Amino acid sequence: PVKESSFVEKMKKTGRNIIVFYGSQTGTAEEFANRLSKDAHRYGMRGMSADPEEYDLADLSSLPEIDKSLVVFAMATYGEGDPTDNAQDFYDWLQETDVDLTGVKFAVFGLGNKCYEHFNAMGKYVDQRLEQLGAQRIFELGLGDDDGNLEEDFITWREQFWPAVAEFFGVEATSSIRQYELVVHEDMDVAKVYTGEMGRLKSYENQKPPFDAKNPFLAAVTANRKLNQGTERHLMHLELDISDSKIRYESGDHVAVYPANDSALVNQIGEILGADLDVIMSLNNLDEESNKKHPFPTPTTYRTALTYYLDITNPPRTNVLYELAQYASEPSEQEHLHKMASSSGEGKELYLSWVVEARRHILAILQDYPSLRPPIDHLLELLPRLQARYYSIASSSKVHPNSVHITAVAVEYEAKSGRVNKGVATSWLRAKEPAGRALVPMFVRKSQFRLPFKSTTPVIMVGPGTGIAPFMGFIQERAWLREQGKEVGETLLYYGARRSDEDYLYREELARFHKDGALTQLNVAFSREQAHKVYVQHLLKRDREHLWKLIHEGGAHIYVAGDARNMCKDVQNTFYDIVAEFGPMEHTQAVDYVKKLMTKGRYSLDVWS
Ligand SMILES: Cc1cc2nc3c(=O)[nH]c(=O)nc-3n(C[C@H](O)[C@H](O)[C@H](O)COP(=O)(O)OP(=O)(O)OC[C@H]3O[C@@H](n4cnc5c(N)ncnc54)[C@H](O)[C@@H]3O)c2cc1C
Ligand SMILES: NC(=O)c1ccc[n+]([C@@H]2O[C@H](COP(=O)([O-])OP(=O)(O)OC[C@H]3O[C@@H](n4cnc5c(N)ncnc54)[C@H](OP(=O)(O)O)[C@@H]3O)[C@@H](O)[C@H]2O)c1
Ligand SMILES: Cc1cc2nc3c(=O)[nH]c(=O)nc-3n(C[C@H](O)[C@H](O)[C@H](O)COP(=O)(O)O)c2cc1C
Repeated sequence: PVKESSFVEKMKKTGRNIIVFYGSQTGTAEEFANRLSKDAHRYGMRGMSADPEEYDLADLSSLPEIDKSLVVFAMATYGEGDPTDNAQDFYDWLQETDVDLTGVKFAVFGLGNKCYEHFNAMGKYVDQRLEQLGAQRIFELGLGDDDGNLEEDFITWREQFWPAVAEFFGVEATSSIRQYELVVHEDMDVAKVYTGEMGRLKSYENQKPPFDAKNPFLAAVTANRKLNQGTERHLMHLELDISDSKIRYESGDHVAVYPANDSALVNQIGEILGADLDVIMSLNNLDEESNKKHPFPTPTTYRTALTYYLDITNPPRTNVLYELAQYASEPSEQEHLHKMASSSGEGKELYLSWVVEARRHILAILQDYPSLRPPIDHLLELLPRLQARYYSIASSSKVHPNSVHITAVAVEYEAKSGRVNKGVATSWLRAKEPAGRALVPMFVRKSQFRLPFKSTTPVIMVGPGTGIAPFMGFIQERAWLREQGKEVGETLLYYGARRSDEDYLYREELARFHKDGALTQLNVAFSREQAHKVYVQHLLKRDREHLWKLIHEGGAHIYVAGDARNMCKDVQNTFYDIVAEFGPMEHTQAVDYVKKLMTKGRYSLDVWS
């Protein structure tokens, strides 16, 4: 991953004095970082956001060479509280370097979901580490939260941070400064225009290994079917064919897919703006001396950008709102949009409840504020990149070597906005028909969710709802280990659904596995076949005695998947009580015991929200 030259020098030659780095894997930290970088303007200073992977942080010690220099970090934490992929490099350096950062002014804003254990472990580490190296914190450590409203935590922090910096450096506060320039292309050859590929032009038709995030492999959907018997929701099973892709994976890994936005939605946005979505165009950084020449693959059409490259369904951030206000001919509306940036008062309230709460996407806002009619080109520059969506492979590669399986629930809910929101990836995937050739752009991502190495070790799997997913690959694999002739320890599944005739995923397959003996136990909690709720943990508590046996002496591995919100957190506490009672020990020591399994690789997680 060839590094760019000294970022300090890039600042010198560009007149910059502040730089923001992002530890972003889904784009959050990256937009904050850009927003932050943009702000520099308001105070006679100039900034720049940058991926830390592309640079060499050892150069922080050269940062003092620039007057009123400052460096911000917007790191995001990942599973078990580790650096984001792009920050891994920087993380190790901080863990080895002893370079003197005397003179370095810095501030850290951490993006971490509070209901996470290592709530912002990364951001804390960087805040604390740059200090030990001799740098001086210029503003308190920010600890944004994804479970509440990171967007507000970011604004609270943002409004306080800048004054501090201006106060400190002693500068006063200073106009829509567009970042790109529109260039319409008219006769341009069709063979050189992007039509949805993520990387090199034509890479989707001319598929060529290796296949990663930047050059995904379009696998053909060979099976797409309804898994739940009932009709309240739509739970599906898909099978992607990775034949001839040289792609490798193991049960417990994730598969990432790049989706396409709803054609109807994209059509309405262009319609309500009175724009021709078929105009081929390009957007080039107005800042000739910038690394990001284009906000997304160009030349391309507006239709193609809204469909494959942009996020047109999540609630717009306050910064986007504020920038749009100037385009609302009706005063009271312009004022509303402006006041969405507000840190307090009814401004911050209107935003939290009318935008975030109601789940109003870009189109909804355009419709609910009829005087708002921004020019398409500027709007595209403000919207964020469409992110890939991850899924837990529901197959064992030892069994389905040329197939990757997906277990997903289609997202479709009622927003308070009054309309029906559709999940981007799940709607798209649900629509893919084996077409007797439906292609899904994708790539695999290694994880640390792994069955034991000694096939004889006991395996306790807890995965209600769509959390079964990884476990199907696990079971197929332990079912196969027996067939081979190997000795397989106990395999216990703890699963849950609402009703056995509603959404009992893989009811047949799991019955077979149980009959054969691949499943030592198949405990299923139907939370809705009776007045009171019965969940997987209730079953874990029931079987406390036996489970402690498999744990304290059997050396069993525990795996929890599915809801990260509360199903786990209850399942985690249920393990605490098991341990506390069958040890025995006091609660506090049960918690240590369990926590020690998590670090010894005997307690794993694959949970999402
Ligand atoms: C590591 C990992 C593993 C995962 N594994 C799987 C898996 O194997 N199977 C699976 O089904 N999913 C899994 N997911 C989730 C998956 O990545 C997607 O988030 C999910 O499929 C939704 O995709 P979408 O683009 O259709 O939804 P989007 O269009 O991105 O919408 C998602 C958002 O809609 C909002 N929303 C949904 N319901 C409501 C509501 N009722 N009220 C208000 N807001 C709501 C929330 O903001 C939610 O985050 C996993 C995620 C991660 C990160
Ligand atoms: N809430 C959101 O806005 C939001 C947004 C995106 C995704 N999601 C999550 O994505 C998933 C979508 O559905 P799904 O098929 O995966 O799951 P699901 O069908 O909603 O849940 C599967 C089983 O888990 C049970 N359960 C509920 N809470 C539990 C808990 N606290 N402890 C143990 N079991 C619990 C459910 O029972 P009951 O349901 O009968 O209680 C059901 O029996 C859910 O986790 C959903 O919450 C939520
Ligand atoms: C698979 C997964 C694991 C996560 N693990 C953690 C964690 O351990 N600690 C934490 O604070 N946040 C965790 N988060 C939440 C992210 O830290 C948070 O959503 C942040 O907004 C991500 O920003 P990004 O968009 O730049 O990645 C996790 C999120 C996902 C999807």
